[PDB]
Amino acid sequence: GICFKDPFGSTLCAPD
Repeated sequence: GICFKDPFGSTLCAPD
């Protein structure tokens, strides 16, 4: 359920 953003600008979300 948690989402983490990278410094490069990539949008990725976790399974939590």
